[PDB]
Amino acid sequence: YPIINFTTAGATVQSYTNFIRAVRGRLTTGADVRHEIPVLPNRVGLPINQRFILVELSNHAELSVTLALDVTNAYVVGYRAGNSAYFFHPDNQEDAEAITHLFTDVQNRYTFAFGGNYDRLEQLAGNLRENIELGNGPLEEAISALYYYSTGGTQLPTLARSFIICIQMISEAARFQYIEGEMRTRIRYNRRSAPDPSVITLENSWGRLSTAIQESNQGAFASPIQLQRRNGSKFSVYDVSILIPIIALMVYRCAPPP
Repeated sequence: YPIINFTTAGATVQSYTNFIRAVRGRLTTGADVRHEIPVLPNRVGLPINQRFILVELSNHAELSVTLALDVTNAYVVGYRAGNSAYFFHPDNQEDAEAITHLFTDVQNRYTFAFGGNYDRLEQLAGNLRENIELGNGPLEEAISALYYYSTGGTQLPTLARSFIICIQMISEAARFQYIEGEMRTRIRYNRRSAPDPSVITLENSWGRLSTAIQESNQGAFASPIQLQRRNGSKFSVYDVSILIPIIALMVYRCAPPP
């Protein structure tokens, strides 16, 4: 599978931007774009040899871990660190079979008894996304935590928090230019901070926004979607137009209308 590399060592806004652009390029094919927004490959009929992409992360501590992402939804399905690989609990038989095609050369394969969804990860981490700092520092530390898990150097709560960090800085950033922007700001000023309401609400609404845009009538939503500003105030989205500068990738829901 295609591999994209990124290192927190000496990371800059430009290196991070190039990385995210590369991830998006491997996630989508360019065959599906609606209202100027690219759509991820339809899972139905997708050959297994095109199902995943690998993101190899390295840090200043000279440690590396490789995340495996599902191209149909940008979900992080597992990772490899040295001679060991860990996968989140598959949601169905199709997915369980699919992951057997990842990291086939690793000596030790493990499948977590829990899923990789935020609700579960936050529960294990003992903290909600709104209380977990993001930035280059948190990412560098998350890479180390993931790397030392197999040897008992990392506790479950810390492992869960580390996944939460990686998922947002890689997958959510790939999904939303807005979130990518927020991560760029953190890198530019070397600051770590938890995601504000605008970030959390976008992450939580990705599925709904994808469906709303795809089922829209010429771009107009049948029912408005509520999002939050940075200060937590609510505002409604009635059209795809206002989201073009915000969302970079959508999960496939249905075929586009004629």
